[PDB]
Amino acid sequence: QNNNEFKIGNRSVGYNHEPLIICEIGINHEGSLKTAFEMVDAAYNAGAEVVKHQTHIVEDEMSDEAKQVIPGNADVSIYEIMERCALNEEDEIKLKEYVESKGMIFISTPFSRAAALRLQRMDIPAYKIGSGECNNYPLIKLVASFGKPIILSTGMNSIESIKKSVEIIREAGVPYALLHCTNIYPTPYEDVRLGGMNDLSEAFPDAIIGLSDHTLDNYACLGAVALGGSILERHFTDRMDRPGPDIVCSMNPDTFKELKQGAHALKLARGGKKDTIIAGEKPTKDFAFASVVADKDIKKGELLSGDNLWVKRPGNGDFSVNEYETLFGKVAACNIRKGAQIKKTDIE
Amino acid sequence: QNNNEFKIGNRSVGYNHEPLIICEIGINHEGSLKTAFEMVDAAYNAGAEVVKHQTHIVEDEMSDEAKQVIPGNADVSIYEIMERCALNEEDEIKLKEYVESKGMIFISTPFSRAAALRLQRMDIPAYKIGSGECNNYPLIKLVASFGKPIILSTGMNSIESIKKSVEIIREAGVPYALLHCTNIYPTPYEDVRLGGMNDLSEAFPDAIIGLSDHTLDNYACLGAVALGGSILERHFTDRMDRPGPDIVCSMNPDTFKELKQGAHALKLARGGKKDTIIAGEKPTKDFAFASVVADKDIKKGELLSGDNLWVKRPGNGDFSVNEYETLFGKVAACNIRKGAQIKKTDIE
Ligand SMILES: CC(=O)N[C@@H]([C@@H](O)[C@H](O)[C@H](O)CO)[C@@H](O)C/C(=N\O)C(=O)O
Ligand SMILES: CC(=O)N[C@@H]([C@@H](O)[C@H](O)[C@H](O)CO)[C@@H](O)C/C(=N\O)C(=O)O
Repeated sequence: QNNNEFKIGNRSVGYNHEPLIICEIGINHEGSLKTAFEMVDAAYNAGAEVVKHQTHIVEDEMSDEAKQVIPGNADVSIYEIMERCALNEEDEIKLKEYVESKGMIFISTPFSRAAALRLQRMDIPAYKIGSGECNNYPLIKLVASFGKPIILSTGMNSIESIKKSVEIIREAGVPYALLHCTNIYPTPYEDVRLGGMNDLSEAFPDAIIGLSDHTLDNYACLGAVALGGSILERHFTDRMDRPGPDIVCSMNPDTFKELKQGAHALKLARGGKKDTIIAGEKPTKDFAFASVVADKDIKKGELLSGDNLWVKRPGNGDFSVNEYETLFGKVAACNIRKGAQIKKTDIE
Repeated sequence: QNNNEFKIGNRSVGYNHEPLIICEIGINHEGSLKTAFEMVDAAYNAGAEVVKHQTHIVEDEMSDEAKQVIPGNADVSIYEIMERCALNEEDEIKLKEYVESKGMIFISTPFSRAAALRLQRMDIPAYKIGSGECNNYPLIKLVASFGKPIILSTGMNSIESIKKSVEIIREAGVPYALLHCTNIYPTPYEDVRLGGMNDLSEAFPDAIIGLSDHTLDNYACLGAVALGGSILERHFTDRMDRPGPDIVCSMNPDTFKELKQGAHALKLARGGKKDTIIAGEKPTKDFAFASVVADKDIKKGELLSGDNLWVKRPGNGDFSVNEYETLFGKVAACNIRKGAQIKKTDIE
């Protein structure tokens, strides 16, 4: 498919690498550092490599108008949700320390210029840009100036609109990933459009490609791996009974493990070429391919035809089924027994 | 991807249709009609649509040489295995009746001219050609002359060698499917090469494409569906404790159900285009996209710049983040409050 790659800290990502699953804790902690640690514990214990946060600074993120608009997966204003769920700077730094104390990589999504500057102070190794900000070219400009790789979600945006984001990113000189995304919580299977991934890699041949997902299970992400996806993002919770607008579409430890196992299998199985000769098939070819045999007794001096020849397993005959018709007209050099393989010495 | 389609009895197959899972009972019954019925029962009860048999007539299938060659997944000769497992004509007809008495479609793979003629007498609705016979052009010629659709496995064969089979098939005028296949029992993930499927559809634009699989689980088949596969073939047993060389890589009722559910999800999610506008995302765009706001108090008559402007959620401002730079140089038509959205009436 391609050889694009970059590193997130010590983790290589790309088509030739192991798919990377991002455990998006997001606002799932509902503003409680204690709940956030219980979720980081759950991710570590499940074998997680990366925990992603969301960095919400409500005042720099939203004008007063946001106190009057309700998201699709809630019944109160987006401002109220973020005020309730937002971790302040001190707590978020505690979160990063904790994630790295568990040997995992901490990254986050900034929703504001100020959140972007807070993450730079923390020196995070890579930046996620959510689909809501994929057309926020001033924010992308700022983040790209930090000099770290960017993982850009591309939901709600056209290839044309994404080109503008990618130009900014290329200008800064940082490697980037494009995640295909549908921003409905949860997302119906029929809206996922995994082909969107090929559209993206075709439009932007230097991007690492993956999927951010909000369906109820792992199937979309597994198909993304089969298609060449290198990064998989789902929401993550320690248990499904938690409250929160994103919980519904989250992995838990069990389904994270399933996805990790499925992704590993599909990383190995995907790609390659039809014509590749697999040494392991050799014993099968030898017994299963057919060879040319006499279909009747043939007297010395008789002509071989489609009437006294046929083809039978196994494949070790002097003449393969591929040469069947080349024996028509040959002269029987001796008596040929019905059912015997045609030998080179059976014809003049 | 494409609109190729044909019918197997009353079942449409093709990219625009529900993926079809073929429950390959094969030689799993070990020659016992009783065991074969217990497996047909298990398939029906799991929701199976198709049961595939193998039609073995040892004498027309193999010359005496087959009594000296051992398959990869056994330790006795291929002739011994088939002698032990082969159902005679009377029993195989009982098998077909039974499968159809359960409302399922019966098809089979012939390994010989005589088996092909036996299946024509039974008037089966479609023919499977196993990879061992994909280069048996005389057998393909015979089967194609029956006038039913053909599902051709293509393991162990090059695109070039398959062209010869497909030419024969086109000549007869029957629609066909090509199943990508690796004939190692079981098959390692790393040998599956799901890309082989795209190679096939590219070489043969009129073929229905699918996967015949011999890995230990469902992941290969799920990736095949994400790639556009229309037919999925695995071996099938009622329970994993049975004896037989193909049991190891078979579905049972539980894993058949998982694959059926995964295939349905991936049929809905696959394909499509990145730029498609999903009505369900509309509430997210409205709250998540940014609008241009004042970044400081701006006095009437002052110029708007990148220094007194910024962008914040939500998206209902007079000026979107896409028009941010078009406001530079505009003249403040009144005093503008820090944090207020820029209104059309705020500029001269
Ligand atoms: C549109 C948006 O901002 N959606 C984020 C989500 O948590 C929502 O805030 C909750 O649904 C609020 O109800 C998240 O999906 C964005 C993202 N990538 O798309 C990232 O966090 O990188
Ligand atoms: C090479 C071959 O003949 N393989 C068949 C398999 O059952 C073997 O007989 C057992 O492994 C014997 O040990 C089967 O895979 C072929 C097929 N499509 O490939 C079909 O039946 O249509």
